[PDB]
Amino acid sequence: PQITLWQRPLVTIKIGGQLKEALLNTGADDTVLEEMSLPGRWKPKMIGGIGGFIKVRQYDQILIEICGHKAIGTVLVGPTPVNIIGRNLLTQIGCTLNF
Amino acid sequence: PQITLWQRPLVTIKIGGQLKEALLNTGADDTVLEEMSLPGRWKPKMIGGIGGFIKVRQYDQILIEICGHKAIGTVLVGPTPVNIIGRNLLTQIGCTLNF
Ligand SMILES: COc1ccc(S(=O)(=O)N(CC(C)C)C[C@@H](O)[C@H](Cc2ccccc2)NC(=O)O[C@H]2CCO[C@H]3OCC[C@H]32)cc1
Repeated sequence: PQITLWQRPLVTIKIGGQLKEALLNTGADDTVLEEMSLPGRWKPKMIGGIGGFIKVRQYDQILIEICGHKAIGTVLVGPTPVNIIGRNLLTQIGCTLNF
Repeated sequence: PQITLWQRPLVTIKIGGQLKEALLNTGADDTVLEEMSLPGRWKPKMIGGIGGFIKVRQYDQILIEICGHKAIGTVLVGPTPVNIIGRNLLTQIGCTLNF
């Protein structure tokens, strides 16, 4: 679909068997989800945003459905205030800022 | 134009007579620019992102040129790590997400 930006670009995602809402975020290199129960092994990572840094867990090769489009990639899990879908997954669903 | 997301969606802006680069940021409600010299009155504001909060100066009715598109609106100025163009200005230049 085409999505305009008068409101937050929120979409429905399915990940780890669970349904969540997340913001399509072109300003985010990586994908960051609030604390959730994911199955696999993870690695420590620290990521920086506008007000400082947070500790997250890095999960690779995670299947996520984003507004009906399947993608597999890295998902970071930790104390983000909002679920954000970053460019790493946006490119997979063919998302652009486009005409 | 169309912009894909394999790389950061950086564009050239002109504001306050100065040229800068900024990230087109669908995950940002507001526009936040790094410390710069901007004409006139402003108000204190506190904004939150991934790692906490920063203090910014809020300037209203500011003319900004974003990739050759003129817009007028609120620009926040403060210790953001990256110049970010948020939805407040993205809607003015007719910018959409598509996939
Ligand atoms: C390592 O991978 C990363 C590295 C960094 C990030 S990020 O989230 O911190 N960030 C990078 C940017 C600052 C360069 C993306 C950015 O879009 C961020 C995403 C976000 C975070 C928290 C709440 C809502 C939205 N937006 C942001 O901080 O917005 C501020 C400023 C603009 O106005 C408001 O809009 C809502 C909150 C407030 C993600 C993955």
